[PDB]
Amino acid sequence: IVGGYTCGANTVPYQVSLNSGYHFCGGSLINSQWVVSAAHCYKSGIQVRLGEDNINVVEGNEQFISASKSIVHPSYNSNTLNNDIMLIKLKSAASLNSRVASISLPTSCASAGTQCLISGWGNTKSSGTSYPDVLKCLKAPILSDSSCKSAYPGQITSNMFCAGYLEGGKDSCQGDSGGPVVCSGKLQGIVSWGSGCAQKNKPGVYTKVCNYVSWIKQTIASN
Ligand SMILES: N=C(N)c1ccc(/N=N\Nc2ccc(C(=N)N)cc2)cc1
Ligand SMILES: [Ca+2]
Repeated sequence: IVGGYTCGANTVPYQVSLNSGYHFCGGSLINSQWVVSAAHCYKSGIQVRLGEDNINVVEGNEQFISASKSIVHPSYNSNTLNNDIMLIKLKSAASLNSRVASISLPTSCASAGTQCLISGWGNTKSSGTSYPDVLKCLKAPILSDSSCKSAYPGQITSNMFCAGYLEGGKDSCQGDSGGPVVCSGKLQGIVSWGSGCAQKNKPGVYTKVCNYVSWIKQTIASN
């Protein structure tokens, strides 16, 4: 997260870190045994780390649970990032508590202007690189689809939405991928892609979770 702030320990209790020996993506706990992340976060050997604040220090609220199954969206296209969503089932149910909590799926879609919380352990610099140890947060509005498609001509699909600030300075970034965009208590977005980070007129692009609620629910129910 570039231009964000320190969330505060466990203030984003659905935020998970995907760990393959190191944090490589965020995700969101959607129930005790399921995380949603970006399909582009797919890899083998995922350990889901819940209750994390400082990802480099065991602070006492963590649960580390191995993925038992990853399910990349059937239509995920890695070239375009269309359908950049993946479900990860945990080998065992997370113990739910104030610091490890699921985030509600939308029952529809959010609108341009809705303020969302985007969070992650991604890069905090727009030029160069600095990785935070503690979870960073960003309040950002959903941008109109038109501004989104204007910022990224030919690349924005109906499964993507932009959020953030056309002026630059405030954005998600590498390392935030797969993590949540939560608007009005619902996971509306997954950190998906962008051009650089926090650059003028290059807002974050997020997987439009509301398009996937049927698939998420059906997939979870069947798995
Ligand atoms: N500007 C954003 N909102 C945003 C920008 C980039 C982003 N990147 N995610 N992942 C990502 C993963 C790997 C590389 C790499 N091969 N070096 C670069 C980026 C995730 C979000
Ligand atoms: Ca920790």
